[PDB]
Amino acid sequence: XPFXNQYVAL
Amino acid sequence: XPFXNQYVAL
Repeated sequence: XPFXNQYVAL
Repeated sequence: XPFXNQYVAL
């Protein structure tokens, strides 16, 4: 979702 | 990484 980065996103 | 979508990305 709106958390993480462009590599690991949730 | 280069898998998933813009919401759940690995």
